[PDB]
Amino acid sequence: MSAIKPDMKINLRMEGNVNGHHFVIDGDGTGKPFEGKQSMDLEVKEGGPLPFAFDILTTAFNRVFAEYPDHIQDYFKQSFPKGYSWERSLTFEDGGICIARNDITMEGDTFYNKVRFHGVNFPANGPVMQKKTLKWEPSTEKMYVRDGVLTGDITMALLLEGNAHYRCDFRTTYKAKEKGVKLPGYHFVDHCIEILSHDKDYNKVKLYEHAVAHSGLPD
Amino acid sequence: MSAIKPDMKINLRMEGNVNGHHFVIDGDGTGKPFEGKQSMDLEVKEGGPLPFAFDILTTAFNRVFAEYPDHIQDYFKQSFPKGYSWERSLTFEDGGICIARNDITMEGDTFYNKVRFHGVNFPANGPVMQKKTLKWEPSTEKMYVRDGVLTGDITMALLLEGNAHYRCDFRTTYKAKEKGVKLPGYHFVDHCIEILSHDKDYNKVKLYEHAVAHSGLPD
Amino acid sequence: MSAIKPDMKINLRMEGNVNGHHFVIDGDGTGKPFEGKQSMDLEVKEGGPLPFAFDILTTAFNRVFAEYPDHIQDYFKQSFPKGYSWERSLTFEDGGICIARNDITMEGDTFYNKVRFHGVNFPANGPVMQKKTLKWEPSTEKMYVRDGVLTGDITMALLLEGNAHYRCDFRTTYKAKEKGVKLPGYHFVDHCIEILSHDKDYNKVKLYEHAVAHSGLPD
Amino acid sequence: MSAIKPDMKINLRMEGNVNGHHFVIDGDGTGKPFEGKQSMDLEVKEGGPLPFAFDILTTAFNRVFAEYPDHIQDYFKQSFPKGYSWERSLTFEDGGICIARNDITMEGDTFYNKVRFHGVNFPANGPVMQKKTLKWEPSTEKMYVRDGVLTGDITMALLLEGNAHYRCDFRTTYKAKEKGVKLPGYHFVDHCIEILSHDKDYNKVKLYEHAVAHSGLPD
Repeated sequence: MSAIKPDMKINLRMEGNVNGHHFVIDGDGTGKPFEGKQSMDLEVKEGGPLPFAFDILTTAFNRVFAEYPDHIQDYFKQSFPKGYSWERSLTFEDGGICIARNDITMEGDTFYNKVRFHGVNFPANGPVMQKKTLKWEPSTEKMYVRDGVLTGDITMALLLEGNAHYRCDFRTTYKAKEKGVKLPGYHFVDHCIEILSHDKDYNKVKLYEHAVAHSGLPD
Repeated sequence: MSAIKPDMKINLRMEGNVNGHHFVIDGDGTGKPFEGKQSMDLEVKEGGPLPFAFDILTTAFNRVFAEYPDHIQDYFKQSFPKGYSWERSLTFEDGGICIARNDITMEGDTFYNKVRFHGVNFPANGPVMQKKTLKWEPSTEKMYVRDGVLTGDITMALLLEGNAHYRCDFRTTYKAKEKGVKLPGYHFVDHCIEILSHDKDYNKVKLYEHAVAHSGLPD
Repeated sequence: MSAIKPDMKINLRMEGNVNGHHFVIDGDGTGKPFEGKQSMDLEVKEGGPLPFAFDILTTAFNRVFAEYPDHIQDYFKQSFPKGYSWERSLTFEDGGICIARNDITMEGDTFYNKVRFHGVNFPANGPVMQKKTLKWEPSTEKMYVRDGVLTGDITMALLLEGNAHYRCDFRTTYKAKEKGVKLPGYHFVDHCIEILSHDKDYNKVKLYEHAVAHSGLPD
Repeated sequence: MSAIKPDMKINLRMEGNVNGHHFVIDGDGTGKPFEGKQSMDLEVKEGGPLPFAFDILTTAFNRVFAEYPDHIQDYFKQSFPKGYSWERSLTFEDGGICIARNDITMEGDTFYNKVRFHGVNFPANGPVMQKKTLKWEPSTEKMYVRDGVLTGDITMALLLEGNAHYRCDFRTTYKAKEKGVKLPGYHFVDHCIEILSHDKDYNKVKLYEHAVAHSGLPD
């Protein structure tokens, strides 16, 4: 390594607006980048209790925390100490659309995250505004280059009650602050994000993520 | 009318971020709500010169300015004095996605607009980041009710340098502040938006829009 | 006109498969191309009674029948005597997707139509498989050139029972058989298609369409 | 297993039309359902030489051939001896859209496949009509139930000459012929399909696929 330590701290601040509802959320966590694991304690500072499903926000709360094999270029760890930023569009199957971005920096053993999240057109009686989501199912992000920019497309899904699912398509564009960072070839990153615990109105949430990069079958 | 006068003034302020670029734009205009015509002078206050096509922002700079026939319920004019707000998603064909919102209020003979505009995933060499757009073509917005909310869907297109077109799909949701405003039936609203004048880097722009509601064929 | 007559006959045969159900439908009608009006009597020869809403098929049952103004190039009437063909994708909001095609020829005062229609992934309890549709709302097709081919994109909507709408996005590509047919500029074509009458299971249906091309506002 | 043997034979016949081009392709192959592996020799009977990229057709040439772990319900193997059928929509990022379906039956140790493939709106200068595809990248299909039907959504990509990728979204619906077959819970199926060899104009092609079901991270 050198720039990134086996054990890193995580500082985050999110501000956003969904369907006209404003909110500010603080995060404090720790993680093991080389093992692709991280945990974070979230505290809603303004706008709580959120009138929408907390789950839509969780992936906004850093691909640095992903276990990359030696045969696959790790664009994220190679982006530090300078850092990088990402933008994302979350297209839900019922018309709800969100965009999010995060500017990631590093100071010592801590990653700093300036996050913004905006969402519109969620149906009033949909699972998001009615808070009927249970969790995101694990996923496999497809990483590839588009017009010189590392891009990740994902078939995501939120589990609802009675074993039904609510689909969302993700497209994330990753850009290192520093020019010249070597781009990886087409690959994958498996993810599993989960809310380990939370209070009744999700004003306090403990989040966790495990991610591993790979080259898919047959390797 | 009653609450809305034949000649209204327009005050507007937009704050946004497209592809990581922050910006603030002020607007000052006038319009004839009953004739579906309005004009406005825009001035970039922060973030100038914008590194993207000014055209993506223009429709963000009020359906009250649309000529509604007596046989079609005018949800927008009926939303005042209290006012209304809208949310929109602009999905471009090359992956770029924007979401915008406008909270509209009225004090005297002036409409006030609190607008926000966010855009992500625009390709570096796409027409937006390369400023190769010329104008939005006229359009026809399809207005209908979805889950109790007035919704407008549009097949939009930007004429590009070179004579080709760049498609964008619009979905706007409109919500009156006052509960109980009668919802209209399925109808249409023709639009024509144009930048009348502008300086080199569009730090100063004069915008115009003409809109008329109708019931399509055969009527 | 010269090639196309004010009064034309229409012969058509459609073969298709929706959600695994095969069918063949024959049609005979008449229309006035220069007035953009046509009518046709349809009869299900094989596959009756259809297990899905007949409405999804109706637009598959010729833009020659559209009233074009002198200032807009009429790509369709100019395609005969040789004729033309079109392909179309109908993407419904619930995942249902259909593609269709029509190879159009002419002999004397009659247009012949070789139509094919295929639909997949319609939810078992959706409005299509449950036959809960009432009609297509009138529309405005946006005509433009894409990669050298005349294309028509449309925000279509099926009015459903219960005062709700079911959206479908249309993309039709039109290609003249003979080279040198001048391509028109960006324009619109208003449409209004309706099933005038039908028997209980829609084995026999009378269809009608009125269409007018135009330049949109302010012209 | 019982109904399905460790070694099975595959008999297939595809009939289709892409951008107006008709074709008939026969297939003969073998595979090991429990190992999730299969191979097949294809031969174009009518329509050769195909004017479009052969790669768009390959996934149309049976999830029975997928290694399913004991902890995940195998809807496919439990569908025999009666069999099952599937429908698929392939939405390419440039507007090209294809639908396909396969009715799969079994007699002895041989699977019989009645396949149909139709495609429309492929741009003349797109990679499909210009035959610039190299291969499909490996993928991970997300399996879940929508309206009582097993559904698979996939973020697919074709590697193109020149190192870039061309995206396509897959949605396949799977339906057992026999009522009752237990529906699985949300899961995944990794895929890797490759053309092992082919002659000049792809009139003869040797295809191969490897697939393995799994529960994602952390398991």
